[PDB]
Amino acid sequence: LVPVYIYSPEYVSMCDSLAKIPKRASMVHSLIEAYALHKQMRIVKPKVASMEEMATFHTDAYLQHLQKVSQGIFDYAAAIGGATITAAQCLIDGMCKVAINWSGGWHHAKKDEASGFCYLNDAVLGILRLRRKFERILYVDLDLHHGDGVEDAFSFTSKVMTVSLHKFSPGFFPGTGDVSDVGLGKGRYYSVNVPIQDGIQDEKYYQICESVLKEVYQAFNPKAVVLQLGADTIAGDPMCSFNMTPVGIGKCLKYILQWQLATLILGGGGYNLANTARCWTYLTGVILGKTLSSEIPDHEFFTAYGPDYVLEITPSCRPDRNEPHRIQQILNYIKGNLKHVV
Ligand SMILES: N[C@H](Cc1ccc(Cl)cc1Cl)C(=O)N1Cc2ccccc2C1
Ligand SMILES: [K+]
Ligand SMILES: [K+]
Ligand SMILES: [Zn+2]
Repeated sequence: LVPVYIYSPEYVSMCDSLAKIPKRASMVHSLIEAYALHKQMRIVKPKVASMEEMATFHTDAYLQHLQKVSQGIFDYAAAIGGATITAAQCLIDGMCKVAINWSGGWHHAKKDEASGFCYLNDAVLGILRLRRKFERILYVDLDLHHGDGVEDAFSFTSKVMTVSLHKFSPGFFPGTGDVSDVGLGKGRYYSVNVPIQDGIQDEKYYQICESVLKEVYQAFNPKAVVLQLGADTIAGDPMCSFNMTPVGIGKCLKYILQWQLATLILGGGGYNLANTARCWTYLTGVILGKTLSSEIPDHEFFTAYGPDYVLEITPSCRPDRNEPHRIQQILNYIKGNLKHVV
């Protein structure tokens, strides 16, 4: 029951050519490899998503339209979606308790519309596969942006709960995800949104996070978990909003791991290439429970980590815009919503 690591050379080489994240996949992979972490996980080759497999969420019209424009993104969408289905497949066959796909987590993609640079929602696809064996699924999103695509996917049902800790502020994409957003139908109060401001740091973040995941856990009682960990909340990132480091995110990760539920792990945003590699390696270490060394081990992209070549990331000098009073308002409101969840 060792963690499954969704990798093949062809999967990495492909993701390598994605837009604003060039070669990121191989940076992540080879840095992980450079910490000998691969040697501790079951390597599983990602299987390409079939047409029907994607159409489990996206319309045939959009899926066909995606072929046309990518005349390409469609093969991108097909690879990544398949990778996440594959990881979710491994969890259901029970060959692992943890399955990793760092190239997944494209949370903005809608049923028949692309947005937020997401042309296929692999998170949704994986949540659907898991449903084959797991009754209730908890989707937890810690990316910098609201996970509206995954939220929409399931917003009407109570069998899948989404919880999203994101930056919520005017002008900021997607402009949704206030605490007042709780879903609809039988699935009302089964969407959870945690609006957060700029400059927030590891400690305050993990307190807010743990606080909510404890309530949601008792209230929902999941059999599976899907965790998007977009690195675009880490200090130094071009998004320039939160003030987080991997230590804080790993604390949220480790907390969740305690549950020992089947857990599909996904990546996400993160336009700071070396920082994003630093983060998911650290986290991949957290999953393995093996503390890594502060010194980046020489490997193909060693120079990308200069000048100091360490794994730890430093917070920038900026204000924490989150007032303790507003945070408790947000939480108490969330706590109100959870009185309805059973
Ligand atoms: N998380 C979103 C979408 C995303 C982008 C790149 C990668 Cl590698 C993964 C994901 Cl899942 C995001 O980072 N956005 C940045 C941005 C800037 C302006 C408007 C929308 C978005 C979405
Ligand atoms: K989020
Ligand atoms: K829901
Ligand atoms: Zn993002």
